[PDB]
Amino acid sequence: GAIQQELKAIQQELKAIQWELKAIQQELKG
Amino acid sequence: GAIQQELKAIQQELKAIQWELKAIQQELKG
Amino acid sequence: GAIQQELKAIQQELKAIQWELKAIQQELKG
Amino acid sequence: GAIQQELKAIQQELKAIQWELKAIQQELKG
Repeated sequence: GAIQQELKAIQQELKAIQWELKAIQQELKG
Repeated sequence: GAIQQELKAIQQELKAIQWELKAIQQELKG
Repeated sequence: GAIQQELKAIQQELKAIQWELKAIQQELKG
Repeated sequence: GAIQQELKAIQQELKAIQWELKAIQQELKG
């Protein structure tokens, strides 16, 4: 059952990474 | 179930990140 | 084994992401 | 146990990705 929470933590970290990549692209593209 | 739902979400986030990386590389090259 | 195999697939994608980030770094550094 | 070992490895790769992003962000600042 605890696997769900470990996996969710991975997904949350990846979501934050995606926003950092969007910030980089906005600096280049904006 | 809950585990499979998180694995799906992780895989979706990975695809989104890879899309952003491709877009950044395109912007930097061109 | 099913969950382990999905985690190995995730690890493979994370490796690809790292190589793309290293390419972006070299684009900017050089 | 094997699943937990794969999760540990994923965390190692996520930390590496975070540091690659830090290097890119710093390049963009100068």
